[PDB]
Formats: sequence, C-alpha cells, structure tokens
Amino acid sequence: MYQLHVRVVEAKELPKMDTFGKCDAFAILQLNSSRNIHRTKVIEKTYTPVWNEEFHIPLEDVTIDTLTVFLKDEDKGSSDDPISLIKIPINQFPLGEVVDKWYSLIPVKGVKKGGQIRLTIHIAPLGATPFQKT
Ligand SMILES: [Ca+2]
Ligand SMILES: [Ca+2]
Repeated sequence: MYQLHVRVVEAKELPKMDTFGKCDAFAILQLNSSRNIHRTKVIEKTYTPVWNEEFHIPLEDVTIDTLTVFLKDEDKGSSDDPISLIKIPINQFPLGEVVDKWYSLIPVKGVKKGGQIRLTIHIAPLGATPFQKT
C-alpha cells in the first residue's frame, strides 16, 4: 500500500471570474473517480491565492492512478463558477521523492485563461513521514 501526500500551495495568473470582482478561488482534489473528494478553503477576491493545505489520499495503484485538480471560483448563489482543471498521471512521480512543481490548468469553456497551480506531491509507503524523502 502507498499514500499520496499533496500540499496545495498556491495559484497565480487566474482569470477574472466576477464582473465586479476578481476570483474567490478554491481547489478540489480527486483521485481517479473516487467519491472521496478534498477541498481547500476559499481565498476571497484574489488572483494569487495561497492555501498551503495538506491532504493525504490512499493510492490504489501507483501507476494507473490519476489526480484531478479542479480550480473553482466561489459565487453568491447556490452554485460556483468552474475555472479550470488538470489531470496529473501519478506514474510520473518517483517513489519516495518530494516533487514541488507548477501545473498549467486547462480552462473550461468560456474562460480565457486557466491559471497555474503549485502542488507538492509525494508518493510514500503508508506510515512513512509525509513530505520527507523516503
Ligand atoms: Ca463568478
Ligand atoms: Ca466569485
């Protein structure tokens, strides 16, 4: 068994998602199509949100698993405003290494730019210390 440790650090270059505002940005993490979803806090009225939030997701397969990262803009009614997403194959991360990297998000229809998000990702055997080289 292996575990995927993910620090959702920050994002930048976000589009304007509110006609009289900026972006009320939060991120969502999903392994494969698992119903166990992880969400950051919202950072209100910014194009450069910093969350620095850690999540720990059990992996079912260290090669075929995929991490989908959704970026969204929180709005005032019952729904939010999708911005962009990226699908990150898990096989590209060397086992036990802590990889700090920026990822260009692909914007949804009707959004001019998708932004970039910084993630620290670390696949490690269960019980090993998160975010330390193994
Ligand atoms: Ca909006
Ligand atoms: Ca908003």
